[PDB]
Amino acid sequence: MQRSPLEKASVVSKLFFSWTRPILRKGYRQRLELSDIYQIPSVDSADNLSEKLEREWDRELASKKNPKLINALRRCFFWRFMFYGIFLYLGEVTKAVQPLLLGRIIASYDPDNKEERSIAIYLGIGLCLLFIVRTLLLHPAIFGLHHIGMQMRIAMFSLIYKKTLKLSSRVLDKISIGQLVSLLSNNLNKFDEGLALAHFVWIAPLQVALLMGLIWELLQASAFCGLGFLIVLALFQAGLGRMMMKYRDQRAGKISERLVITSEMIENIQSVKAYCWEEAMEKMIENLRQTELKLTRKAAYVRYFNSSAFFFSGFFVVFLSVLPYALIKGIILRKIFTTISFCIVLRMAVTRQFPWAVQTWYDSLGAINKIQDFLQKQEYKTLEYNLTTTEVVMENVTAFWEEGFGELFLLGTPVLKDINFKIERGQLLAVAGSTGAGKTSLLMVIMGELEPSEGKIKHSGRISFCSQFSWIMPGTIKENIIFGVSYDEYRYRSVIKACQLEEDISKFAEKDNIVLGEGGITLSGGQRARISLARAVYKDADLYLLDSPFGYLDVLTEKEIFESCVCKLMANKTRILVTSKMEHLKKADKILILHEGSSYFYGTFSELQNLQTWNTYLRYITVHKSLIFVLIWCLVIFLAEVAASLVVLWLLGNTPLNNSYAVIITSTSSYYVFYIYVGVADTLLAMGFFRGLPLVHTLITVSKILHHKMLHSVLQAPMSTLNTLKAGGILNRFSKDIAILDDLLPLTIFDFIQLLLIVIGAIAVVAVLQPYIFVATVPVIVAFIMLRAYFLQTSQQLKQLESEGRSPIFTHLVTSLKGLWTLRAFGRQPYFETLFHKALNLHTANWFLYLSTLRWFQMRIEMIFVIFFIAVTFISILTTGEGEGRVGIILTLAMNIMSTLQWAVNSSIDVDSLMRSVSRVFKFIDMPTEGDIWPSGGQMTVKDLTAKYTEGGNAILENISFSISPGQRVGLLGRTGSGKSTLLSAFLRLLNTEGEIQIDGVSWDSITLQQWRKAFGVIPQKVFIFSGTFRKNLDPYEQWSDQEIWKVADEVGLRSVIEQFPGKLDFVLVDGGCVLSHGHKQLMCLARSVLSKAKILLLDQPSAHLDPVTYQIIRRTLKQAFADCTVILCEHRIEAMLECQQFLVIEENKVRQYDSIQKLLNERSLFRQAISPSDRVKLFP
Ligand SMILES: Nc1ncnc2c1ncn2[C@@H]1O[C@H](COP(=O)(O)OP(=O)(O)OP(=O)(O)O)[C@@H](O)[C@H]1O
Ligand SMILES: Nc1ncnc2c1ncn2[C@@H]1O[C@H](COP(=O)(O)OP(=O)(O)OP(=O)(O)O)[C@@H](O)[C@H]1O
Ligand SMILES: CC(C)CCC[C@@H](C)[C@H]1CC[C@H]2[C@@H]3CC=C4C[C@@H](O)CC[C@]4(C)[C@H]3CC[C@]12C
Ligand SMILES: [Mg+2]
Ligand SMILES: [Mg+2]
Repeated sequence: MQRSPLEKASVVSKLFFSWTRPILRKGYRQRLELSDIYQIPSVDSADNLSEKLEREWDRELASKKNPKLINALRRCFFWRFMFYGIFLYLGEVTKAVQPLLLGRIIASYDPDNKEERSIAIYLGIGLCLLFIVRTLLLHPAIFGLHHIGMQMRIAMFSLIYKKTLKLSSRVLDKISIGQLVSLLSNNLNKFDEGLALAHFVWIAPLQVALLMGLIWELLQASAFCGLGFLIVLALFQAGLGRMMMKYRDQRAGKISERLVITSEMIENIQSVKAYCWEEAMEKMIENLRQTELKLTRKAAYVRYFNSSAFFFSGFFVVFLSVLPYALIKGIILRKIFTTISFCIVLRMAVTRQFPWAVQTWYDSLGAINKIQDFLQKQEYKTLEYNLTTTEVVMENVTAFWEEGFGELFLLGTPVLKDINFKIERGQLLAVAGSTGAGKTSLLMVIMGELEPSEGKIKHSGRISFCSQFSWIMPGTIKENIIFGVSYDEYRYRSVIKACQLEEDISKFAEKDNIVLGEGGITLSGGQRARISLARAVYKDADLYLLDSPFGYLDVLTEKEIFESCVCKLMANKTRILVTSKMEHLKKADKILILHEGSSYFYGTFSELQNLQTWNTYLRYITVHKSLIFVLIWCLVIFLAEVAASLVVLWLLGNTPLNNSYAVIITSTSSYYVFYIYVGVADTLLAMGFFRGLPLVHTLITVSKILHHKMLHSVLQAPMSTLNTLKAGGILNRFSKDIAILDDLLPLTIFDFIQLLLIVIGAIAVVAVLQPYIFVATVPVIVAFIMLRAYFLQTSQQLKQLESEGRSPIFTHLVTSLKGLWTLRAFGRQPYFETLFHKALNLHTANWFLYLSTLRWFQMRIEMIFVIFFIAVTFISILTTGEGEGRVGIILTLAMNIMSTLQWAVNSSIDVDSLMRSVSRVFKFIDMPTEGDIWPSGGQMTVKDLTAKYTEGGNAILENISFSISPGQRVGLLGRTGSGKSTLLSAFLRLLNTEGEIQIDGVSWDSITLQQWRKAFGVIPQKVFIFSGTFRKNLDPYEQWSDQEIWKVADEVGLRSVIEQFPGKLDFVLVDGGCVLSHGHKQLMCLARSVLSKAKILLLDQPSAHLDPVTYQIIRRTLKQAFADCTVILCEHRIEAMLECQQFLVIEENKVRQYDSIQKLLNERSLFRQAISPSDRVKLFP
């Protein structure tokens, strides 16, 4: 890592921006190197900005009665804010005095021998010094203001991420990820570039006051008469401003809902492909856009007028100003043009520099209010008493989830009531019960996530927690198992052999460390559970909580890991466990059987028995045909007004001129009549509400069509290409990159087209009427194009490293919020905060570099304009004839046009920066694609089958072949990580395979893939429940009636489950269905499969954490409903083997098929010895 070149920098280097020069030379003729990126300055690192404002916010919370975040921001930024402001004021004031000096210098060309001839050369020296000081004075302050804005945003982001780790479990249901993603995604680039504009609130009025006097000097009465129009117009813009921020708060609710649905479906697409929910998910996301784009169009129409009140304003401000003076006194053409020159600055001042400033103050304070509101929320309180006898005691505890019923405490039943137990140190509790007893809830009360209404808890602060839903952070298996602490060879090895991952870890190529993705979908269910258990075991504490880690494990692994870890590695400490088997309750010492949130029994086991680039700019215009018709329509009207103005100026110039109306002489006429046109060519060549409206309308329609294709392509792309990319990378584009095509990109293109047409049409009319001005413009034209092409080589490459630099920030914010309970259990906030700071530093490193490279370009293009204007002014003034200097008449006219072009080139750079977004969208659109009555009996014939995830990697299954006769139930089994899911995924052909599986005498290649996947009926291992009503989850296509779904709901047994909630089959599930328990989610997938009547169906461990009572429902529904259809049942519990006839065993990357159970168990002795005594009397009579 190379240090920043800004650190070792001379005043001249920091003033002229010469320190950014290397990366341009490096980036021009080579692709950018990671080495070449510079480390951030020590001033704007994450930790200092966090520390600094964290310190002020605590002081703000301590002192005042009702604290405000702006007051905290004031005390650490205000002086450096206002310090640049006064330079930016003086830099803007020097624009207003430019017409005074240049005015006379134009006037000194007049043969009428005025006093100007005398003063011209001193104006000549002065006006050069005037430009030089402004170019120096402006740009350092803008970069200064951008640099302060970047520090403000990094400071606040750091405070949100600290706040979200201390946030309550009560609040997590209210705030989804879409709330947090949107808040960061809105501010990420808008807040930094805004603080340049923010000062013009108090610059613009003083500028208006300063300009109004200089005009008052020329026109005594009428200038006020003119100003009134701009007061009239400024109120109209403020009206549009308020209107446009009422359309943005309606839409802001909608965007959050779209991101949570988009995140959820892509996070677990493998299930979405199995069920065949492409049509369903696309139509759902389609309906959320409808409302969004309606509000986007309405907001965009009000935004156009706001950005179209400067171009039109021009003609009318001068006309109403000169007309009254003309009627009484008369006017000289010298006077009209000086007024023009003042007017342009005044509008700039009052119609794009005043409405852009206020609008920035609303958004910044609005964003700060949301952050301040977010910082003042209900916190997770901690109350740990290190003093103890290591006595985990609980007495008289009741607990409600929601606030209302708990606070009012007969609204509903509390999940716990009248519980009490005593636990000495060196003994395990067996927490037993049916699905929805409150076993997870009990552990949540022990940790302190769920707060009890009446009762008391006390243990020491040190605690470990193995959750029911396993959580894998991004990184290596080592980084997962140790989890933000030092490494211990003796400890770590002894844990992995106890948990027995030595088998599973040795099969990987990179033995110890393989980089797992967000969630760890590279691993199977069994491998995640044991990693979560290894993380729990490797951690050292007084109390170990274990929320049923033996759900996805087979009986052999389950017994060995129980008799190898729970009773061996830790057997001198309190360790409450969740389980439902006799073998575990025998060795256990204290047993607690919960039922309907009530203690059915409490005691011991013995007692219980006793008891009972060109291509990017071209593929974005040829998505939608309307856009190319509108642009041609604009151009033909543009040609007409260019044509209209030309014959106006033909008649005007060719005039043969009592007529006080307007004084002209042969001399003055020739070199003022043209300049008056150039200053009034901003309105004449303006886009109206006939051209500008449809252009904005179509550009939003392009972003509607692009998003449809993008979401469409991501859904039906193959599995390898979706495992390759991250969660935050997907979520970054649909959040930020699609929001740029809707909001900023439509109106930036309008200003680039508007300014480009003005310059083209200005040069066109001036050139055709007077030839040499085209030749005079050409050397300045080539200078801008030359420098632009040179800059974009570096700029496009920085804008991609920075844009893709955002994915680290989001990816980390997902896992942080996803596995929040484990973070506070272990107490690893200091790790994740410092790990989050690295993401901000990475983004800052790239963003700061891009930002600094831009002002180089912004300064150089102004310097080029200054260098030429200096040359033009002395050539003009020195080569002035004794009468009628024509050299300056030709040259300065060009240099008046180049001011408008300079502004257009700056707009052109803003378009290209926003157009990369569309570039990165098109990468996702251009991804590869996975690509009588038919399933009558459902007999399958496999031959020469092979299964692997990566292309040309390791074969998981090799030369598999077997046969199932029609309407026969088949058992599937093996050791955890055998490949059982891979065999189920091979039928759906989600991963790439070779061979053929022919069904009912017909093969794969004979039919399409989607028509193929509708034959099967799937219950996947990982459950997927998106945000919506129960009826939406049970059938998205809404084929089945309520009578139908209620008819299914009784057999699988969600009768008592649904009726608990207020809206029966209308209750909106949130946070991926956190309201339901783990058992009900298995029943949810069961009902989902029962509805889908399929003559073949595949069950990937239907019973995961179901007790023997709940499992009767599975076999009841499996015997009754699934009558004639063939069943492949992948299950670990041996009770399920009584149902099905044929068995498929998986080992050594190959299969074995068996008819009877006796033969199969006979050859494997350790697996036969693992069978429970209660399940041993069933198999063998
Ligand atoms: N966040 C929540 N909000 C509202 N109700 C909840 C929430 N979490 C759990 N419940 C309800 O509390 C009851 C008990 O929940 P809990 O998850 O502790 O049961 P469990 O014994 O862990 O289930 P399983 O045996 O299937 O793992 C369930 O009926 C469930 O609907
Ligand atoms: N998407 C994937 N990419 C790469 N390798 C994978 C992927 N999924 C699984 N594997 C590897 O293949 C092995 C077996 O796959 P599979 O997921 O079918 O096991 P499983 O039978 O589902 O496990 P369990 O018995 O715990 O349910 C895993 O141990 C894992 O290392
Ligand atoms: C400091 C600012 C806010 C003061 C108000 C604006 C400035 C531009 C105003 C205030 C006083 C004004 C001056 C008042 C009187 C005269 C004399 C007149 O024959 C020429 C113009 C001139 C010289 C004015 C120029 C503009 C002026 C300097
Ligand atoms: Mg549970
Ligand atoms: Mg499996």
